[PDB]
Amino acid sequence: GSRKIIHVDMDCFFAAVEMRDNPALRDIPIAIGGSRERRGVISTANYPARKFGVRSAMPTGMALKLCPHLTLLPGRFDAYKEASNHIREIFSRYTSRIEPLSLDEAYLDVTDSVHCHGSATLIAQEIRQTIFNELQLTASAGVAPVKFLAKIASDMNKPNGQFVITPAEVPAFLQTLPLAKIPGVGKVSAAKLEAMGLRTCGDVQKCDLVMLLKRFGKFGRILWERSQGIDERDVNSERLRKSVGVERTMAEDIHHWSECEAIIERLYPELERRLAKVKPDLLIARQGVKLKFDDFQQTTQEHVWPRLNKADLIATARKTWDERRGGRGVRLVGLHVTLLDP
DNA sequence: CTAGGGTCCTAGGACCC
DNA sequence: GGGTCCTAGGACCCT
Ligand SMILES: [Mg+2]
Ligand SMILES: [Mg+2]
Repeated sequence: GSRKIIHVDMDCFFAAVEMRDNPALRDIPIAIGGSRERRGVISTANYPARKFGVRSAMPTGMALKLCPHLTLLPGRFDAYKEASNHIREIFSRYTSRIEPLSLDEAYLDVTDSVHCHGSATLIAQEIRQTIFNELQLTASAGVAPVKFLAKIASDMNKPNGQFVITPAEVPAFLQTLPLAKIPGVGKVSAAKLEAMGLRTCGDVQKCDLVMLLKRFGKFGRILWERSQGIDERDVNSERLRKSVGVERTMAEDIHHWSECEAIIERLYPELERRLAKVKPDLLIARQGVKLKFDDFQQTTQEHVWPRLNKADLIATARKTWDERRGGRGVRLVGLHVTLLDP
């Protein structure tokens, strides 16, 4: 009863699209991200820029210190969405059991496939080749018996490669696997785990489940399971979007309500247009606002509300401004809706 | 020197039974 | 005294 899970993941996705569409960018360091003047971060970078230490989520001023010749690009999201749609259609030639996790990646359950004589290894290779042949972009892939190991595997032979983990290979693989490599174990958790002497799955294997449950709740059960290669999460092709948000960080902090209100007047038409794409009648479950202050504390206030409404978002932002700001400057203003359930 | 798009989990009081 | 809803916050994910 062992499943075959593929995780397909595009290489340097945004940057690879830009180099395909402008070959001049192929061999110089580039990154998609907000400018230093816009107080931006790097969304991603190509390998020439990564060589300097440029990484996703790096503050753009830091990227430019490591890599002074970095070429900064704004991003063409319709181009990325187009490539995303194309690779998802390519996935569908092989199975309907597709769970996209973001624009550039997806799980595939090919357990019941008899493409490529049932070889998940050859299916992954054929998908990667097809993506290259039809989009001129490269992808990497991971093959394993459960989701999380497949996702880990797709990172290990990047770029333009793949890695297969068989059931026989799972124990040796897990023994020295850093906990931080597990999707969902981030910096904070890995630092907590590190401070109690838990660095790898092999370390967690020597732990009591009951202790982990006390110390971490349901996360502790996940940690205990994953550290044993256990991951029964099914590939789910039926997930739906639950929220829509529009937010912007300004280049300078704001200190006046008039400025906040003026920002909202610019955010609102964009929120309306994006909601209308998925809900033409604008009917929603909740709407609300977000402020981020100059000390990086952020607050949200959202409430049951039946239909996108600009004046109520302004009014709510006014309360948040007056009630929770405490005189600090504001670097970000955001609008948000929660979508109706079905 | 710190984005913007999101998902999920937690947790207290409200409300219900 | 248990479920669920309302709400806020925060870790984490992707590029
Ligand atoms: Mg990728
Ligand atoms: Mg990805």
